Amino acid sequence: DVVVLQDSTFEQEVLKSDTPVLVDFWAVWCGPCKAIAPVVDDLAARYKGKLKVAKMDVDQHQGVPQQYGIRSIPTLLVFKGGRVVDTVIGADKTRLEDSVKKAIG
Repeated sequence: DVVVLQDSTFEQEVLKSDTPVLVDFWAVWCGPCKAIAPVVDDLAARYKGKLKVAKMDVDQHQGVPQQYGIRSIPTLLVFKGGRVVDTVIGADKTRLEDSVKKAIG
């Protein structure tokens, strides 16, 4: 259910998506990322028709995280029509749910 992104595939997968997209910026060393990851998976399953869920290992792919000003992780971006709907900084479960809802609404 969760798409693995690369710098080369980000435009196509995320920016040109027809549905809203949740992008989880994460790394293998990031403990709070593991706290938010099951919520991300759960949203992927819960909104399977209506939401694309994707993740980006900021150590594997540094170009795009840098263009979006991703300073710390976890950071999660909700996209729609190529634009950023919200930026969720940290494992903020509530804010993540709410921002997804706004996008889909």
